[PDB]
Amino acid sequence: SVVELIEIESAIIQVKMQDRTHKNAFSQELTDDLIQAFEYIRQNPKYKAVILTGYDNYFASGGTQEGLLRIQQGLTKFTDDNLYSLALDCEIPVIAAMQGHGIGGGFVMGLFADIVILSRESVYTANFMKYGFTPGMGATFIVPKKLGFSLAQEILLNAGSYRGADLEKRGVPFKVLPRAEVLDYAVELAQELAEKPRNSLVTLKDHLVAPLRDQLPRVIEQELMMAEKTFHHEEVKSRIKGLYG
Amino acid sequence: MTHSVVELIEIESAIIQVKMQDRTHKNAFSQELTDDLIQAFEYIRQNPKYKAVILTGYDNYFASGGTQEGLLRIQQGLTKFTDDNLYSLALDCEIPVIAAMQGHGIGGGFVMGLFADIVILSRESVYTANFMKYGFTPGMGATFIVPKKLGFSLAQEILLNAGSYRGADLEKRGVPFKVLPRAEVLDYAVELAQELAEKPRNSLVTLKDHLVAPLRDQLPRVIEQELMMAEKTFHHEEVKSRIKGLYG
Amino acid sequence: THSVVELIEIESAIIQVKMQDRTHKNAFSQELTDDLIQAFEYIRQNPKYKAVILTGYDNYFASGGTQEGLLRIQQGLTKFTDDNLYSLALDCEIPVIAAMQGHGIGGGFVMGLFADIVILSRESVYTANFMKYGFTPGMGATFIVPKKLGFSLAQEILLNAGSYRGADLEKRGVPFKVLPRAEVLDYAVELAQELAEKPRNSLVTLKDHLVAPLRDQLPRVIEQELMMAEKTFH
Ligand code: NA
Repeated sequence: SVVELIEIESAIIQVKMQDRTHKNAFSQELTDDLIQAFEYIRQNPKYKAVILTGYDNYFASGGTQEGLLRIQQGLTKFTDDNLYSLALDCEIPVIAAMQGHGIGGGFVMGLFADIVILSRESVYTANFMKYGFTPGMGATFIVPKKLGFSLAQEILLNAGSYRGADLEKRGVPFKVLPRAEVLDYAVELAQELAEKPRNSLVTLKDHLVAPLRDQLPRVIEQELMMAEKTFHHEEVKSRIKGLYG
Repeated sequence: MTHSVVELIEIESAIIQVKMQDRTHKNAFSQELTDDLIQAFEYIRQNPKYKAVILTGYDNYFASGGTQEGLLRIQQGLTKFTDDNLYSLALDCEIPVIAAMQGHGIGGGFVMGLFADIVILSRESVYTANFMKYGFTPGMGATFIVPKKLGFSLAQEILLNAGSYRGADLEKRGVPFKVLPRAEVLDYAVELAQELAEKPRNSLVTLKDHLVAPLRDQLPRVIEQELMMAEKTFHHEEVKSRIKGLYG
Repeated sequence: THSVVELIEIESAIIQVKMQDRTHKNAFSQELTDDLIQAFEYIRQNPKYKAVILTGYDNYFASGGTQEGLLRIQQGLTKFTDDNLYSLALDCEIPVIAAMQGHGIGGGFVMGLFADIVILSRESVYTANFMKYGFTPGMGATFIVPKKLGFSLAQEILLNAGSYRGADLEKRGVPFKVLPRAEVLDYAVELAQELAEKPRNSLVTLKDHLVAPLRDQLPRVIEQELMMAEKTFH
């Protein structure tokens, strides 16, 4: 296992991503272990709040270079095995404690969490367009939904990198803390969430995210239409070989 | 007004101030406050000379939300959130309403103020959509107006976790509302009312109709969905225990 | 044609549109109206560019309707009609960066709100000031202001038509980058460079998706704005 599962207190579960070899890029291993961790959480009605973090300086790094090339060649899609919507499909609140870097799909996956916390010193980017890819994995839905239309245009079109400190200065609604405090803060917030009845938490998450769960599939189809027009050029293959990490 | 817990003052010829002054209940929705507030907005409706309304509290309180008895009657299913439509007073008013939140804004109190066209917070005061502390899902259109005014994301946190925030905390979090020291909040709302009053009433009524038409339109359905939520969560014994145990 | 707009090619893939009607302080004269439309047409006919920087001169980004034009409306004489300048950045096929190095007033502020990336100057003044003149807002203000600045700050901006410095907006948490004036255009140039690193067809395809709901919904909002304007001459 490359994802460890740590109960905190009575009803909090910490899904810690730790594929150290790949810096939390979506290796086959990290993919399957995440699916399994969330299926385990789905099957176990004790938990009231999930905390999803990485290890050391990485939250989640996005597609592996091979994984991206497989996408370029059309062997796979960004939406496979639904990694992208794990936190949205989870029935209890999920806090994405992004204590390290969040890159590409790694950032987008965390953005479907109900609560996202950033580290001041780490890097965040929705970097699809750096390779020529129009954004995938619901990025064109969840980036404006969480960060607002205007910041999303810049983030998505330019694919630039931002320190959590830069995003805090642009007015993001996410709590931004020094790396060393992100998990501690997440844990406190998780304990406050765990004070509520599980039924009230699920009933309210259902209702708050109903528009998302309703609209997302149509936004995915739209990204799939964009992807049909942009993903499959030779230039995209060159950008992936030439500019990956 | 009738109960004398709302004070109406004409600040200038076109500016009307609705001061909530239920000292006994700290501007919690007592029967008296409920009655006086409706009578006050109905007076505003019947006198179409004003251009701006300033909604404010007294001292350190803006509005405290349901009384403890009031919350207990809701969980026994004797009454509802909507019921008198207090939540939607500022949205129904045809002229712009400034919620001058000089003091604390709790529960249905906070929410009612967020339905104003302009909201101003006090730095030293406390704001909370605290329904969930008691085990209740939010009512009073909280799940519509809080995302609408503060954005989706900060709404998830405010609503799910029911925390308390000083106006400075919200300010630090990036809200769009002006945040000022308590002692400046009413002065600033008056200066703002005076600027609004530089316009023809008819432009102001016409513009607000256009701007809030999606809210007047969408709100009824969200109220429905929140009632449905209330049916699954409001009526357990543990809500009664949290109300009796965690405050009025 | 009128020389009140200057086009500079920054690199092959970057075009700078510089508003330069010094007599009118970049207010919407006939010359600046024509020239801007002719500049957006030239850009449309030349698919070599990947990014557009729209900017002003000195302390002026764009000043909106002219004193004269507004006065003529206030007393119908006439035509409350729609010139469609406000959407040049929206209809432009490639990303537009509004580098508002100077003041952005009324329809000049709004025109730049329809750009994909907006940059403000701390020192400059910004206002959707339609209602100062007794008018409900036009040119899509009531759509693009909430969309770019959030429902709440838009209610304030459009109802009261107040003036805000860059600095005030930044303290209220706007998502636009805010810089001292002397740094606004250089920062636009760098961002335009980063954008030009992308294949053009990726820029266009994404932009089309991102702004579809704005191109789709805008005409109805314009109809509503013309309605409101009609109801005001009671
Ligand atoms: Na899940």
